[PDB]
Amino acid sequence: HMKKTSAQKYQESDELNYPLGNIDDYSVNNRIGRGKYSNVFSGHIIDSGKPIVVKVLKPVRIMKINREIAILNVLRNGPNISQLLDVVKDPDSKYISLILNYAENNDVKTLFGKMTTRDIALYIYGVLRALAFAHKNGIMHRDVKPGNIMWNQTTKEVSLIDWGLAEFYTPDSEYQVRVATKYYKGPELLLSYLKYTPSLDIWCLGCTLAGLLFHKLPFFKGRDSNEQIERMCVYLGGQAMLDYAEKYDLKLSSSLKARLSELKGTMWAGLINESNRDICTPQALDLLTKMLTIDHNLRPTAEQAMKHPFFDEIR
Repeated sequence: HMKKTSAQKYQESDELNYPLGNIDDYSVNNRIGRGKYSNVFSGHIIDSGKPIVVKVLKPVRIMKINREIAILNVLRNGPNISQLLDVVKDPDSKYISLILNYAENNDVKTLFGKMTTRDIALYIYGVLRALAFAHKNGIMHRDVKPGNIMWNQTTKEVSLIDWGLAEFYTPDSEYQVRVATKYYKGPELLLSYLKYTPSLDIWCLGCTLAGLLFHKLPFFKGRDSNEQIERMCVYLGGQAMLDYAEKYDLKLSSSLKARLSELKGTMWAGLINESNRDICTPQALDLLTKMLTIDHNLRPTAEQAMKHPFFDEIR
């Protein structure tokens, strides 16, 4: 029906896979986020006073909304994962709201030098516990980054949120590579390997760990994808990337291959100074090197990473 305006199309109703609640049970206060198809607010449950987050969605892409509801319900009993408390539909505008638990966030960028080795281990371990539960349940998050990790510095509580890009994982299936966020994309995405796996979440978490250790968020740079690959290899070496592309039959431009053979790999040299030397422990750097392994199949699993000596104290 193409003569209709978009607003006339929302008034005239697809089905949501959820028993919809009452929009009057929830109040809305301050906008706290703006997204592609969503506006995010802080709010309260009226009767209990309990803080909530309200994610307000234009009623389009109903399939994808239903995917995210299904994922959030599969994950409802998981640790350190945002909890879907209700889904409601505005009777007038027909917009859909997801009611999520509230998790306080102190932006880690502004805590450089204030977060200790223990803070960083709690933060990372907390996200790994979420990823291990999601991965064991066949779900990959696909957008792990500081902006999707709620951290409470006083209480050390941590939450992995924003499951709108999450997907159910089936081995040997092709997935779209326009996922994750710039500078968090793994080599599998920059080289368009379609059959990637939940190990992508480990790379993205590794990029997060590198920013916290070295006081630089985002850690990796690069204007385009060939330069992003190149900037990765300044640290990790050209040869690992060349070997990776060969092994999985990924294409690199002839100009990029020659560039990569010039890069032996600095690893973390030059990045430790007096301000971050106290958190860049050998075990933290060893964990980092494992998580930022180029070959997605040789990265630790979430459970393997949780077994790392870097977490021996807080276990």
